[PDB]
Amino acid sequence: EPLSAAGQNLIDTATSVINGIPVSDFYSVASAAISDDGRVFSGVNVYHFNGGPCAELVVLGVAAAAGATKLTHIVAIANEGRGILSPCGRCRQVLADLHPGIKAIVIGKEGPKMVAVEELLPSIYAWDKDYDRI
Amino acid sequence: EPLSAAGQNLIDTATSVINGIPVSDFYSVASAAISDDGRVFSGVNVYHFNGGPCAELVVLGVAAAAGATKLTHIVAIANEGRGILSPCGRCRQVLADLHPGIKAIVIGKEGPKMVAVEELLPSIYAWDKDYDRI
Amino acid sequence: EPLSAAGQNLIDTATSVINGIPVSDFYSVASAAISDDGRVFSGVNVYHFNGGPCAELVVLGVAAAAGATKLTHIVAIANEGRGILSPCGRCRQVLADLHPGIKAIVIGKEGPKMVAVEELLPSIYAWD
Amino acid sequence: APEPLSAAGQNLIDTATSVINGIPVSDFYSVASAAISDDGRVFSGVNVYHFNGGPCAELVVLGVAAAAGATKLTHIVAIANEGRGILSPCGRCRQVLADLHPGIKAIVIGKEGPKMVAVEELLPSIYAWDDYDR
Ligand SMILES: [Cl-]
Ligand SMILES: [Zn+2]
Ligand SMILES: [Zn+2]
Ligand SMILES: [Zn+2]
Ligand SMILES: [Zn+2]
Repeated sequence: EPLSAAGQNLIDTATSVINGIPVSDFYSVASAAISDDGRVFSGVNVYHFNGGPCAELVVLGVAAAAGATKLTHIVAIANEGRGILSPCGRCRQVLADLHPGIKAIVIGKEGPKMVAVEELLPSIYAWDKDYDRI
Repeated sequence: EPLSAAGQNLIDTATSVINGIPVSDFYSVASAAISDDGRVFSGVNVYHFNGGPCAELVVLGVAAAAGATKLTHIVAIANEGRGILSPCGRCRQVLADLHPGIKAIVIGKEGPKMVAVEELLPSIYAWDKDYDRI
Repeated sequence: EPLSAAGQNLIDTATSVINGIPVSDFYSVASAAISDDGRVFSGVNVYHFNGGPCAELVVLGVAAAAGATKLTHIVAIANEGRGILSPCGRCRQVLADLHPGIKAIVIGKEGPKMVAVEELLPSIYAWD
Repeated sequence: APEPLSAAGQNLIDTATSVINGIPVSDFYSVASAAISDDGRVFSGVNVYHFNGGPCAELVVLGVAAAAGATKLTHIVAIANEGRGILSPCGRCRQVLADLHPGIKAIVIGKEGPKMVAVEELLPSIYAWDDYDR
């Protein structure tokens, strides 16, 4: 699926966010997501060896705090003009479990594409969220 | 150290945030922190078995996105009208490593107290942040 | 890739592990991996809200402790006869970053198949 | 009060030391851990450094112990590579240990030799993970 105007806006928002702060090894990626009501949420990562969140997960916390229950699209943007970063595996899993069908923006052959997170986890592990077990 | 006026405001802010969203197993705690220039940032947790961030780590990402490099105080508040939660061990580590000397607000004998995160990790492990190693 | 004799031996090992221990509130999956020296390492998950490791990550730590530099295959077997579990997304990332080309054993149409971890992360994010 | 290092404690230091010394110096695998169960078996492992929260050595040990059917761990230590010696558990490890192995004693440095400290004492104003439905 090709990048929409809304997707380009997410790229632009996340780029503005990461470029708005000093270059840091700890806070090096911004993410923005849009809700089904059209609100945009953004954040930056927190790098730490105990599993500090990616930018996408910070965005999930910001959206939750705003009561935006349904997120439809999300992108991650690297610092220093480095562009789109695909979601890492952890981000894919958390997004598939908590926001099924959310589309992540990634680099593609003819231009950026918008890919449902489940397609980013072929042969998926689907957490049964009703239980505190794997 | 007894709770300060700014500390009470962080409690009030986090309380307002968590009680402003539907009760959820997954988005169940809010956090608020203040910067050295008086800016207050908030967020909610994202529970997930792959290590979804606590509310405190969402706040760190929000604060970083705003360019607030120095955070001085932080609190976490439970849902359903329910009050202060001390930081978990992971939050203590991340806070100690990334925001040295930040005070966490916790329950105390005469009222809430504000404790330097390092005092919440006796016999501390200090990450040498210059390296991708423990 | 169809399941190999080595992959079946790995499934036997992981199944033996999870079926050999009691029920717990904190674990539910065993994993086993193969090294390019023919070594096999196993472990069970550690469930915790701060990101306790999956079984596969425990296995990586056991491999590392043994000085085992290259792992070629891995599988995760759930308790209660639930069978093979595909790696979760975090496991895929760690495996791709630390053990490029490792094959995860997953369930496909004709039974278990073995799939390079990179194929389990289309449009991959590579840690620099 | 902290207990002085026991013979079993020293055997864990020796185990972790032999483990970490027996492998190539690496930034990804830089710490070994060893723990002893009530049934007297010793379990060991090395950390897996990764930005998605790859486990510390202690967490690997918990998985090793569980796979072996050893449900009760009483003492644990972490030994760093390059003769760097005892590392105290990080904040995440303290939380996981307290929640999963209450009363386990961590071996940490002391002014008069190493001491063995109940992990709850390493988390003043402790956060306890509480849910019967899940
Ligand atoms: Cl984690
Ligand atoms: Zn990520
Ligand atoms: Zn926490
Ligand atoms: Zn996993
Ligand atoms: Zn640790």
